Amino acid sequence: TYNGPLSSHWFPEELAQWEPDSDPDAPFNRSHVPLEPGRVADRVNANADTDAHLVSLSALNRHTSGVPSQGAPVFYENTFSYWHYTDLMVYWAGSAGEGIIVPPSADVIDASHRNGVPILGNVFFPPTVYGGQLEWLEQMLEQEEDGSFPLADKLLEVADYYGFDGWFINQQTEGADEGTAEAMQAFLVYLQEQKPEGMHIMWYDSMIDTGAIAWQNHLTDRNKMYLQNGSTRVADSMFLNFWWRDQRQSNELAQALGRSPYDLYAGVDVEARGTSTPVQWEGLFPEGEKAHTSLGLYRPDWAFQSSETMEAFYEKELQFWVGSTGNPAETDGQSNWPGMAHWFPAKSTATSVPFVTHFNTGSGAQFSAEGKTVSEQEWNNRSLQDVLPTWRWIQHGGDLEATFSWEEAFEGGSSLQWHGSLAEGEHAQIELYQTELPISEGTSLTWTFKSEHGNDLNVGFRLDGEEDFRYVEGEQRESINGWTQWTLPLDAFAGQTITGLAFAAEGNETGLAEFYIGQLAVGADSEKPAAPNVNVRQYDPDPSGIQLVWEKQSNVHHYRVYKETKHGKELIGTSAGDRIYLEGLVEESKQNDVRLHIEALSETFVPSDARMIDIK
Repeated sequence: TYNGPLSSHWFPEELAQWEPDSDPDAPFNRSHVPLEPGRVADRVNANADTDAHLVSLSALNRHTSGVPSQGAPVFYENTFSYWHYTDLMVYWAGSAGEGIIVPPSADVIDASHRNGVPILGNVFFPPTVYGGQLEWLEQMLEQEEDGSFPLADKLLEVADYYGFDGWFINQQTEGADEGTAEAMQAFLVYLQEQKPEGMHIMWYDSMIDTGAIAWQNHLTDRNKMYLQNGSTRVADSMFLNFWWRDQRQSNELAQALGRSPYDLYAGVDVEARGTSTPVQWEGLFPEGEKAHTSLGLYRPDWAFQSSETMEAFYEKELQFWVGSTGNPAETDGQSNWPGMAHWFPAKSTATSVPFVTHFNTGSGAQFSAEGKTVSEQEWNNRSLQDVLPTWRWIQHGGDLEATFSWEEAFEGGSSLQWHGSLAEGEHAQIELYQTELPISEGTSLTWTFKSEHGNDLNVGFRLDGEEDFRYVEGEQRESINGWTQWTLPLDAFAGQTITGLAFAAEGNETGLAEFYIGQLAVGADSEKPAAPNVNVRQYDPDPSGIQLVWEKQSNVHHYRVYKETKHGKELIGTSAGDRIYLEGLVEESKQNDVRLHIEALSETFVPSDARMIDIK
């Protein structure tokens, strides 16, 4: 029975009255990681091109209700890692039983934003069979004498306060009349007029001009007024329903309306079968012509729901997003499932120095700091997911496999494992990231790893204007709790820009190699953050609990909360916000004294002195 703060969900009547200041959970649901602009694209796949976009409609949380605001002590959680092939994320949620207006949770907003992916909340008018009520639709479409739409106003207020990038509007309730159809168009137009620049409103191909639910599976005369009405912009995009074999007609109508065909996202329903979903790909990506429209994936979270282990889940996501060759540079156009990498370049937000990754997948079986366990408990906190490799996977040489590991970690719960056979004297390379990182005096490459058979691990970097990677030995070594950290100063390359990062190794007499790679960074020396200014506050809904609230600090990636025990300290929470809820400490403080230590970790993972807090 969890009594901590939960991610929000509303019915219209609740939303109408919503105010951040009177919702004790609202501060916990705000994302503090802004949408990263300026992603850069790769070019490894000769079939992929730059016209079409990709939206994912993903149940990043399996349920709408009961989602803790900032993570939970559960390893098996949906730690989606293919942000690099998405242009837009729709948070899939909403139900007649729980609530029909659902913002994305803060943890997944942060992950999406770290990767430069805009993420939308959901407005779901359900089919009558699943409890849908026309009443809810009519409520949302109420218009003042203004004639503003107060519920639209609230949608914009929610997006602004929580920090996400718009809304996906899905009208599946039957019985709507033409008046209701017109009111919906007005509501959408009002959003266009009032929303901030950059905000995206996506409409589902369902309710037509008459109000009837009649999915078109294309942009047609019956639904085009929900996208563009003459000179009036109605929506930023349309998600097309699944029953199509060709999208040429949508492309043509889009052009006729003066809209990009790539604002239409042709739906594919992958929920049940994932990569075994039959799709007539040529109807979307014609031979020798531009893609007809963009692509919309409905429920690629199939990889998570149809699996029971983190390993099987990650393997399925690779099969889905990269395809059965397991190499995004080399895809099979004859396959029933060529993979998303066959059509879409991978994008990267490794475009600012310092670029830092610890290959944190956003959950773990245990939590480590500097290679030592600080919590034995399962955890997920997708605000801690790092920017993960652009390429899953590209190697040259040797007989090695690359996978994430949840058995070895330097910071967090995971590392990159690179392992298999490597003959004496042979070399192997693994290319991981597309980047755009300017090198200055004082910039260095650092990387931290374990090597079970004793092979050193060299770093690779590619420079703008060169096609080949430069593989180079580490210069300055430090051993940290069994891990080796190399530093390679890059001053000789000042004025240059790194466009790729990689690793390389040479085989030794054992003929085997087994690396765990726990950290990689391009960046300079930076001061420790100040100890956070922390206050203990009540969390009204739970007398037995507390919240810690600190002042915002610049350049702090996240906060760690440690508790003193007889056993030594224990990590009891992480936060990438301005606070964290902690259960049980009120109770515990009656039996014994509770001392907490809160650290701020900088963007280069330099910890502050801890703030020590007493609870008596």
